[PDB]
Amino acid sequence: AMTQEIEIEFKNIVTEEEFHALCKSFSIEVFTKQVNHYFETPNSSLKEAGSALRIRHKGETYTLTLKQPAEVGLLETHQVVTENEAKMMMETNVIISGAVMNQLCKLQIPVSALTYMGSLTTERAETLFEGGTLVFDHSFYYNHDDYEIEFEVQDEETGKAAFIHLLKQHNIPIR
Amino acid sequence: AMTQEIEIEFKNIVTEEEFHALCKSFSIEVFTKQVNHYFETPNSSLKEAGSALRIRHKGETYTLTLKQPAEVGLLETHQVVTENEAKMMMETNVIISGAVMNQLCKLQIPVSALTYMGSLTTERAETLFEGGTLVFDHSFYYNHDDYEIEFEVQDEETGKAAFIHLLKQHNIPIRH
Repeated sequence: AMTQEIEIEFKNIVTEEEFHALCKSFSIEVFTKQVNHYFETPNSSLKEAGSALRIRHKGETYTLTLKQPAEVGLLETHQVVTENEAKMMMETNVIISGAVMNQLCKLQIPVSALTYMGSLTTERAETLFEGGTLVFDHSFYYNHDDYEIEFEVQDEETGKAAFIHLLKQHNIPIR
Repeated sequence: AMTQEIEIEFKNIVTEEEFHALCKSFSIEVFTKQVNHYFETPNSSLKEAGSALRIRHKGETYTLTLKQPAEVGLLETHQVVTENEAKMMMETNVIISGAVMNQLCKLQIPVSALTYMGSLTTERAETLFEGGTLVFDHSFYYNHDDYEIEFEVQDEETGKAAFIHLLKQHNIPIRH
């Protein structure tokens, strides 16, 4: 149910034209839908502490996730919950107990002030690339849609070089 | 239960500090929560067509609202709907019939493709000012929260000059 991980992930915004070209370049055909239900306090506490708190619905699975700062990249705490647990967090704004609650209290978020603020649909595809994972994200936000390429790595120094090299190969500007 | 209006909107991004100062100038203390549930097709048809479709939930009310191009600004169509109707649209992706559906057909949006794509919360206060409605918004998006000032008017020329003069009066730079 419960895992934690250190995630090192570079991200670049891209245009629609660049996105479609890069997807054809990697033979990216199939996209997987996911929806993220995000939480925050009226004072933006999560954001102020470099952190994010979300319930991801992907397939039949719901996962409560906290991302927070680590020395390198982010420390992520995932907790699989049931649909009904997901819906009660969203309708009551009370966060279920367990690893994610434990980390929020140690971060000193005023947990009782957290509220369900909204949601976003992302279409996501991935592929293994230079011993990292290349991610193609198309997200539908309130008045606009956003295209991103991401790269999750094991080595921050060599991963970065590989990512910047890829962008350069494809004449994609660093954004 | 249904209205249409031609609407002209000016918007400026402000800092929290600018936002609180402008609020204090207008005796704005109370904010009202509002949630917008938005729809779009996989092809982004609505965005292509300069348009937006949302269900807004505020207070007791759900309002299905379509925004589309007018010769200047936007033609808004509003249709008040029931909780059940709102939920049905969000769960099944089917747009209820009436004035908003009729406008979507005229736009040639592939209506059967529209899907419920997400939602966002906004804390809002409005005051009547010069030719219109001055809006103070604090919105909570996925990655971040923003403060924005908007001005909704019917007269473009004078509306724009008044909004610009108000921003300079308070040393707020133009950020589109």
